[PDB]
Amino acid sequence: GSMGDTFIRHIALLGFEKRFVPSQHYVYMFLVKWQDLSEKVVYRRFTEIYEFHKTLKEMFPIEAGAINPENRIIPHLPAPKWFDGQRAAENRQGTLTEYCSTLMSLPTKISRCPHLLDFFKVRPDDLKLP
Repeated sequence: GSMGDTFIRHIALLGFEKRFVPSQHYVYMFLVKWQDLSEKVVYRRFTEIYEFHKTLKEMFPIEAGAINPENRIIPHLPAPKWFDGQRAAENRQGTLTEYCSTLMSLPTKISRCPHLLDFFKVRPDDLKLP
């Protein structure tokens, strides 16, 4: 075999972004730092981060059961539309803010390794847009 997927150094978030398609929703401009591929840029959305996380919990119920109570610091909470106002703002601005720090922390380094890599190397908005 040979290397052809590799691994991650870390994540650094840049800020905002404007994705008016394929539906109306602003998104966040994220910087992924690879230890081989070097600097790489990717665009990320709310429902996508939720779908990721949800998929982790679906495929891995342990990562959402054995890692849920003991590690009761995983970013949960609904989407920013239940309290449409400053508490909708501070939902996404806290949930993402925590998921970046937490996706980095998770002890699921065996479960989440290919997931994170597939969070970034797949990015259907960076180079696999609608």
